Order: sequence, then C-alpha cells, then structure tokens
Amino acid sequence: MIITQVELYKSPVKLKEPFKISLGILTHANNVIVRIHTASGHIGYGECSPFMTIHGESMDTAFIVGQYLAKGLIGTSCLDIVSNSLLMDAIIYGNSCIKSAFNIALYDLAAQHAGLPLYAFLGGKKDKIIQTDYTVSIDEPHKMAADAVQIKKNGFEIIKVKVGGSKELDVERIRMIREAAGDSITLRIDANQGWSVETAIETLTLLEPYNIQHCEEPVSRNLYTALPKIRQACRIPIMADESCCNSFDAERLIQIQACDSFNLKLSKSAGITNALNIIRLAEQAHMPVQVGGFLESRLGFTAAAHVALVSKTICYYDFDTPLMFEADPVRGGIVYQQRGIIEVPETAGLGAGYQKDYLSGLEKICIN
Ligand SMILES: [Mg+2]
Repeated sequence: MIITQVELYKSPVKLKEPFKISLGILTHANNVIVRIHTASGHIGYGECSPFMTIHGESMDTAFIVGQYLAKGLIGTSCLDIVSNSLLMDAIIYGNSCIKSAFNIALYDLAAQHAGLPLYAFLGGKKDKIIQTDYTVSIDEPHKMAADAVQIKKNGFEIIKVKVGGSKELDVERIRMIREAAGDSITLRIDANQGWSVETAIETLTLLEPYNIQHCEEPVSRNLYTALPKIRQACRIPIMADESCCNSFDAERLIQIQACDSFNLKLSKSAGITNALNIIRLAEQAHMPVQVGGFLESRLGFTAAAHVALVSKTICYYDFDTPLMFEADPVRGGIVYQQRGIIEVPETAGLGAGYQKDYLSGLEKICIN
C-alpha cells in the first residue's frame, strides 16, 4: 500500500506539576505527532517526545527532520518496514526519536493491514499483567516523601524515585520516603547519569538497606565501561537506560557484563524494529527488561505497551507521564485502571489516535 502523504504536528501539552530529574526540569511535554496516509485511505499514527539532554533532539528539530523523512517515504510501500527504516537512515544519521514516530506509524499501518492489534502482529500475547510505577520528581526530601505518600494513597504499588544529587541528600531522600510510605511498597530509583563512579558505589551501598528494586543509569553514559565495576561492588541491581539505546549498545553492554537489566524505549531504538533486537538479546542473556519512555502521551505509550507483550523477559513497566498531563488528547489507546494496571487495545493496528479537532488546532505541516 503506497504512502501518499504524511502530516506532522507540534503537540505541546502542559504538565500539572513540573517534572524534575537530575538532568533538569520540564513544564511541558513537547511532542511531535506523525500521521501517514495511504492511497487506500488508511492512516497510521506515531508520536515521539524529544528530550534534549538525552536524545539531542527537540520538538523544533524533530518537526524539521521529520519533513526530510516524510519526503523520502512518499511513494513507498508502508509494509516494507525494514526497507523504509533503512531509507530514513540513509537520509539522516541518528535522530532516533523522530524516526521512531515514523516507525511506529508504519507498524500501525502494517498491523491494520493484517487485521491484528499491534501486540499480536508482533507475535505477542496477553499472558501477563502490565503494571506501571509512578515517578517522584527529584526535589527537597520532605516534598519527595509527601509525593510518595500521595502516590501510595492513589493506589500505585510501585514507586520510581529520581535520585542523582549528592550522596548525603539522595540517602536522606530514600530514607524519608521509606519511613514515610512503608517497606512493603516496591520502589526503584533512577539517577539519570547523576553520580560519579565513586559517588555511585558509595550511595548504592548506603541505600541497600532500604531494599530497592533496581537503579537506572547511575553514571554518565560516557562511562559505561565503569558499569561492570559498579555492578559487582553493589547489591542493588543496575539498569542501563541512556547507556542502552540500540541493539549494538545492548550487545556491547552484555559483552562486558555492564548491568543486570535494560530500560527499553522506542525513541532510543528508533522504533519497534530495532527494539525487537534489543529484546532478543536480553532474552538470550536472561536479562529482565523494563519498558519505559519520555513524555509521550498515551498514544506513544500505547505503542510501548504493545511491544511490552512481546516477550516474557519484559517484566517492569514505566508508563506514568501521560497521567501528568493537564489534558488527555488521545482517543482510544491503553487505559489506566486501579493499582496502575494497564489494559492494551485489542482492535486492529496501534489502537489509538487523537481526539477530533485536537489535531486541527495544532501547528502542522503536510508533506506531499
Ligand atoms: Mg532512566
């Protein structure tokens, strides 16, 4: 089925509370939306959420590069996913974030064509419960404990805590939380490259008593070679996030035994196609995978959720940010139930789209 036009949209939605990590503070989710049209009149949706300090892309750059990409895709068969992913790579290096949106949309169309929901089109099955955590922003420790409480009250059974400050402060943070919210509630932490190799090892051993599930990206992605040293000198398991973007990164990390688990994100792998490779590797190496994201709406996370059902090695889920939006512009897609349990669409394709004339109010361009 030939691709006849693609539309790109700037989708900036404000967050209720500012979102805070060791790398910076965000007030908005500044996403880019992608709609691919076929001659047969099918429409595929993709979304991406550029994060400047990690992707090295922005809503502004994504909106431009996306046009380069659309141009090259016009006239091609939306079913040749691999061919088209290569085509995009030939147009521009990197820019995985925006590429992922195109990729996701292509799979949407592919699943639609097959008359299956994405998860089934990928060979997955609904044989496990998807339960999301919820994220406490890095802040003054009292604030952080307060939030942790509210979160527990709202019924979430898994908390993800943003650390990455001084060793002293991060420990005060986890303690105040643990003593203000309980020892039964499972909690995981994320440094976003915040610590030095030194500070990491010291803080991670000082934190072990508080029973934490795993720690995401404790040090600079540039120092991934120091990960194996940290993995061995620290009980708590460490999960590679920024350090694991594509399948090559994954293989390299496995090779030097850098970490215990991965955090898989479709933006980092430039779409579903390569995410599948990372998953395979994680399987062969008996490594648990957490699927997560950035500030995608429920449309983006619906794609993540479909992919989450592809392999039993995936068993942790971080799909919370859409709940932080002032307003939900998505039509269909994953639904959040109590306890943070996620339910995946069963209709053909992605199983999500955007609310009527939400799109029409957006700054947009259209590639013929
Ligand atoms: Mg992370």
